[PDB]
Amino acid sequence: GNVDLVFLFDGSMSLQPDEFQKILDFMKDVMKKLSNTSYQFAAVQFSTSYKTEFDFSDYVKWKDPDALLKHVKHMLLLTNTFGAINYVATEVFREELGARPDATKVLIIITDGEATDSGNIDAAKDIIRYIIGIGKHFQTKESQETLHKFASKPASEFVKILDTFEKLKDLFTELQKKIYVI
Amino acid sequence: GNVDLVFLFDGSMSLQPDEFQKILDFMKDVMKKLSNTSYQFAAVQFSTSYKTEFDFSDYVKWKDPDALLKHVKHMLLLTNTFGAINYVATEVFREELGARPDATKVLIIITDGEATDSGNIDAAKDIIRYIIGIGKHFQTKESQETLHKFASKPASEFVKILDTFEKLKDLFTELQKKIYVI
Ligand SMILES: O=C(/C=C/c1ccc(Sc2ccccc2OC[C@H]2CC[C@@H](C(=O)O)CC2)c(C(F)(F)F)c1C(F)(F)F)N1CCOCC1
Ligand SMILES: O=C(/C=C/c1ccc(Sc2ccccc2OC[C@H]2CC[C@@H](C(=O)O)CC2)c(C(F)(F)F)c1C(F)(F)F)N1CCOCC1
Repeated sequence: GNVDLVFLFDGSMSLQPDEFQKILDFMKDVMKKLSNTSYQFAAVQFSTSYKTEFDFSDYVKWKDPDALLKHVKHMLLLTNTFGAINYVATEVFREELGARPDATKVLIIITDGEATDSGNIDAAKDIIRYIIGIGKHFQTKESQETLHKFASKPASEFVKILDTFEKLKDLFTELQKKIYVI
Repeated sequence: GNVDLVFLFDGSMSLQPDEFQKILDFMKDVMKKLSNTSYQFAAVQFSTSYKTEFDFSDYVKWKDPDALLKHVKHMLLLTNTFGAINYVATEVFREELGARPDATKVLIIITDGEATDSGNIDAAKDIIRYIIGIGKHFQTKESQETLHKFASKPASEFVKILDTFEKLKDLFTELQKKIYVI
């Protein structure tokens, strides 16, 4: 039925300007494609700290991804993935910020680095979690494995390793082939 | 996996010019929303006779509903629904027209009247059939019932009756809420 979806995007220092924008363009592509549906969106940038760039209430008032993401500034710091998953779950998935109690919860994590913090993601056990690991930092099997503990299972379904930020376009192509009425 | 979908739309004399236009506009609204997906479309006008206005191969090459339908002329005759469905099954879902033999076949039938011919639609048994009945001709339970034999079962899932042609907007709104990735 209803799907409240949060994009949790990396704003670490490793990300070049163009790579950071390709993340934004990807999220905007998706949101545009799925306007006027049972989907509701929010977005949070995570580096060292966390910022709700816009929440569910904001999406419903605007329904305009371009406008909604126009204040994003690249944090340019670390990659605190654990703290960021917990921040989404405790501070973003809230009825007080437009979330629908009924809805299927989905989290899309987009990163170019291994996490710099630690802990657990117990607060997010009730959320379907996908993670996109992009670039050279994820060349090895071991690097790719570290990303599993953040995502739902199996990794074959919920973990996607992309070789470049151009490949975000290919992923948008792939997903659209999975868009169906019903 | 792939979905091959035909719009089989009514061009009977009973349709006023604006009503005919609104069917054309509904079809374009749907296709535009499902662009760049696993859906490929064909459109076929039926009254007394039948015409393929564009085929699947036209859609793949142009991906432009506006242009693909720009040359439709309202037939202004009868409503031979039986022969029309039969024309779709045997003449439209063909490699020659860009049909993928392995795909899921969908037929959307849009009509404002009861069928003027008879016979059977046994040739369309492999096709998932939806029928939209529009207007005052479908005021009675009885008249809406006459459409059941053309649609997949049950009628509650595959038959929709609309009071007016303006209500095509409302069906467009409803259907988009049923759009999902997966
Ligand atoms: O809405 C979704 C998921 C959407 C979704 C999922 C992943 C993703 S991205 C993703 C991340 C990790 C692995 C795969 C992924 O997608 C592969 C494609 C093709 C395969 C599909 C599948 O595994 O069924 C997924 C898409 C997205 C995204 F990113 F587009 F935004 C989206 C988004 F675009 F929609 F948001 N549902 C419904 C609830 O159940 C889960 C799927
Ligand atoms: O692609 C489709 C059907 C789409 C489709 C279906 C009906 C319809 S129109 C329709 C006609 C008769 C009854 C209902 C109908 O829609 C209810 C909505 C909401 C309920 C949904 C559901 O019961 O799953 C269907 C849509 C359409 C249409 F018209 F938009 F073009 C479309 C179209 F827009 F997509 F083409 N699939 C996926 C494969 O399995 C069959 C359904």
